[PDB]
Amino acid sequence: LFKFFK
Amino acid sequence: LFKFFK
Amino acid sequence: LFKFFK
Amino acid sequence: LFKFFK
Amino acid sequence: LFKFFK
Amino acid sequence: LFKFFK
Amino acid sequence: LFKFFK
Amino acid sequence: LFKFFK
Amino acid sequence: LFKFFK
Amino acid sequence: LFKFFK
Amino acid sequence: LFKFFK
Amino acid sequence: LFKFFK
Amino acid sequence: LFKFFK
Amino acid sequence: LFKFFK
Amino acid sequence: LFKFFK
Amino acid sequence: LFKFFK
Amino acid sequence: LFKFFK
Amino acid sequence: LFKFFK
Amino acid sequence: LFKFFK
Amino acid sequence: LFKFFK
Amino acid sequence: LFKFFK
Amino acid sequence: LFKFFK
Amino acid sequence: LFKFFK
Amino acid sequence: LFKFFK
Amino acid sequence: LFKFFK
Amino acid sequence: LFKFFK
Amino acid sequence: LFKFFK
Amino acid sequence: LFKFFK
Amino acid sequence: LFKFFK
Amino acid sequence: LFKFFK
Amino acid sequence: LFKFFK
Amino acid sequence: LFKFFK
Amino acid sequence: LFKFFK
Amino acid sequence: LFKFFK
Amino acid sequence: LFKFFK
Amino acid sequence: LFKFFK
Amino acid sequence: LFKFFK
Amino acid sequence: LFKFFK
Amino acid sequence: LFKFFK
Amino acid sequence: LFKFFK
Amino acid sequence: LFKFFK
Amino acid sequence: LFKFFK
Amino acid sequence: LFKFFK
Amino acid sequence: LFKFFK
Amino acid sequence: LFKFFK
Amino acid sequence: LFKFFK
Amino acid sequence: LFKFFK
Amino acid sequence: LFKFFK
Amino acid sequence: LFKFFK
Amino acid sequence: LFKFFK
Amino acid sequence: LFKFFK
Amino acid sequence: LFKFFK
Amino acid sequence: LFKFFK
Amino acid sequence: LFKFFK
Ligand SMILES: [Cl-]
Ligand SMILES: [Cl-]
Ligand SMILES: [Cl-]
Ligand SMILES: [Cl-]
Ligand SMILES: [Cl-]
Ligand SMILES: [Cl-]
Ligand SMILES: [Cl-]
Ligand SMILES: [Cl-]
Ligand SMILES: [Cl-]
Ligand SMILES: [Cl-]
Ligand SMILES: [Cl-]
Ligand SMILES: [Cl-]
Ligand SMILES: [Cl-]
Ligand SMILES: [Cl-]
Ligand SMILES: [Cl-]
Ligand SMILES: [Cl-]
Ligand SMILES: [Cl-]
Ligand SMILES: [Cl-]
Ligand SMILES: [Cl-]
Ligand SMILES: [Cl-]
Ligand SMILES: [Cl-]
Ligand SMILES: [Cl-]
Ligand SMILES: [Cl-]
Ligand SMILES: [Cl-]
Ligand SMILES: [Cl-]
Ligand SMILES: [Cl-]
Ligand SMILES: [Cl-]
Ligand SMILES: [Cl-]
Ligand SMILES: [Cl-]
Ligand SMILES: [Cl-]
Ligand SMILES: [Cl-]
Ligand SMILES: [Cl-]
Ligand SMILES: [Cl-]
Ligand SMILES: [Cl-]
Ligand SMILES: [Cl-]
Ligand SMILES: [Cl-]
Ligand SMILES: [Cl-]
Ligand SMILES: [Cl-]
Ligand SMILES: [Cl-]
Ligand SMILES: [Cl-]
Ligand SMILES: [Cl-]
Ligand SMILES: [Cl-]
Ligand SMILES: [Cl-]
Ligand SMILES: [Cl-]
Ligand SMILES: [Cl-]
Ligand SMILES: [Cl-]
Ligand SMILES: [Cl-]
Ligand SMILES: [Cl-]
Ligand SMILES: [Cl-]
Ligand SMILES: [Cl-]
Ligand SMILES: [Cl-]
Ligand SMILES: [Cl-]
Ligand SMILES: [Cl-]
Repeated sequence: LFKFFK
Repeated sequence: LFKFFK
Repeated sequence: LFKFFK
Repeated sequence: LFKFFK
Repeated sequence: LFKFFK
Repeated sequence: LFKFFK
Repeated sequence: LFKFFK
Repeated sequence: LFKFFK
Repeated sequence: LFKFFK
Repeated sequence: LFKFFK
Repeated sequence: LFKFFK
Repeated sequence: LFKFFK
Repeated sequence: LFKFFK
Repeated sequence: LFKFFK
Repeated sequence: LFKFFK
Repeated sequence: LFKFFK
Repeated sequence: LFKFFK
Repeated sequence: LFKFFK
Repeated sequence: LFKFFK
Repeated sequence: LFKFFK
Repeated sequence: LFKFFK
Repeated sequence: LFKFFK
Repeated sequence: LFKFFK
Repeated sequence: LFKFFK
Repeated sequence: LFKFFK
Repeated sequence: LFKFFK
Repeated sequence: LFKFFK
Repeated sequence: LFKFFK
Repeated sequence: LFKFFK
Repeated sequence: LFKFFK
Repeated sequence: LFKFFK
Repeated sequence: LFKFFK
Repeated sequence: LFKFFK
Repeated sequence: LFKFFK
Repeated sequence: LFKFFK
Repeated sequence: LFKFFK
Repeated sequence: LFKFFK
Repeated sequence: LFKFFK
Repeated sequence: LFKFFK
Repeated sequence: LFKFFK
Repeated sequence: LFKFFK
Repeated sequence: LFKFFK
Repeated sequence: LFKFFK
Repeated sequence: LFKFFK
Repeated sequence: LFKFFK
Repeated sequence: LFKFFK
Repeated sequence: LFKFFK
Repeated sequence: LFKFFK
Repeated sequence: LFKFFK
Repeated sequence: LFKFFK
Repeated sequence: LFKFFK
Repeated sequence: LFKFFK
Repeated sequence: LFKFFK
Repeated sequence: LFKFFK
């Protein structure tokens, strides 16, 4: 799993 | 699964 | 499945 | 597990 | 385990 | 175990 | 065990 | 055991 | 045992 | 109820 | 009820 | 209830 | 209750 | 209760 | 109760 | 009770 | 009770 | 009771 | 009075 | 009075 | 009065 | 009066 | 009166 | 009156 | 009156 | 009156 | 009156 | 003079 | 003079 | 003169 | 003159 | 003149 | 003249 | 003139 | 003139 | 003139 | 030369 | 030359 | 030359 | 030359 | 030459 | 030459 | 030459 | 030459 | 030459 | 190949 | 290859 | 390779 | 290799 | 190799 | 090798 | 080798 | 070898 | 060898 948030 | 949101 | 929305 | 936050 | 905080 | 604090 | 404090 | 204090 | 105090 | 707006 | 507007 | 706003 | 704001 | 602020 | 501030 | 301040 | 100050 | 001061 | 424009 | 603009 | 701007 | 700014 | 700034 | 600054 | 400074 | 300085 | 200095 | 464009 | 742009 | 930009 | 920037 | 910077 | 810096 | 430094 | 240093 | 040193 | 696009 | 993009 | 970006 | 970045 | 960084 | 660092 | 360090 | 150290 | 030490 | 979409 | 997205 | 993201 | 992050 | 972090 | 930390 | 610590 | 401590 | 202590 990969999550990216900005 | 891939999701992209902006 | 592919969905694109703008 | 890797988490990065700034 | 490694944790870094600043 | 290693801990560093400043 | 090693501890350093200043 | 070694202790140093100043 | 060694102790030093000043 | 569901509402979506953009 | 369903409404769609664009 | 769920609300999302950006 | 959960609230998230950025 | 949990609150986080930065 | 736990509080952390920096 | 525990308090830490620096 | 324990207090430490420097 | 124990007190230490320097 | 109601006005709607898009 | 209510006004909404996006 | 309420105003919201983003 | 309440004002919030970020 | 309450003011908060960061 | 209370003021806090860091 | 109470003042604290570090 | 109480004053403390270090 | 009490004064302490070191 | 008034001009409006969208 | 007034100008508005988004 | 007033200017606002975001 | 007033200027505000963030 | 007043200037504030952070 | 007043200047404050931290 | 007053100057304070720490 | 007053000067204080520690 | 007064001078104090330790 | 002038070009405008939206 | 002038270019503007948003 | 002038360039502005946000 | 002038450059500004934040 | 002048450089400022924070 | 002048340099300032904190 | 002048140097200051703390 | 002048040097000061504490 | 002058030297002072304590 | 060139593609443009808005 | 060049890609641009906003 | 060059990548730019904001 | 050069990487810049803020 | 050069690394800079703040 | 050079390392600097504060 | 040179090391400096305060 | 040189060592200095205070 | 030289040693100095106070
Ligand atoms: Cl990515
Ligand atoms: Cl993509
Ligand atoms: Cl597509
Ligand atoms: Cl990373
Ligand atoms: Cl690291
Ligand atoms: Cl380390
Ligand atoms: Cl060490
Ligand atoms: Cl030692
Ligand atoms: Cl010894
Ligand atoms: Cl939907
Ligand atoms: Cl969602
Ligand atoms: Cl979330
Ligand atoms: Cl969290
Ligand atoms: Cl924690
Ligand atoms: Cl702790
Ligand atoms: Cl302790
Ligand atoms: Cl002890
Ligand atoms: Cl309608
Ligand atoms: Cl509405
Ligand atoms: Cl709202
Ligand atoms: Cl709010
Ligand atoms: Cl608050
Ligand atoms: Cl508080
Ligand atoms: Cl306190
Ligand atoms: Cl006290
Ligand atoms: Cl006492
Ligand atoms: Cl109109
Ligand atoms: Cl308007
Ligand atoms: Cl406005
Ligand atoms: Cl304002
Ligand atoms: Cl202010
Ligand atoms: Cl102030
Ligand atoms: Cl003061
Ligand atoms: Cl004083
Ligand atoms: Cl005195
Ligand atoms: Cl035009
Ligand atoms: Cl323009
Ligand atoms: Cl401009
Ligand atoms: Cl500027
Ligand atoms: Cl400046
Ligand atoms: Cl300066
Ligand atoms: Cl100085
Ligand atoms: Cl001096
Ligand atoms: Cl002297
Ligand atoms: Cl084109
Ligand atoms: Cl382009
Ligand atoms: Cl670029
Ligand atoms: Cl760069
Ligand atoms: Cl650099
Ligand atoms: Cl350096
Ligand atoms: Cl040095
Ligand atoms: Cl030396
Ligand atoms: Cl000597």
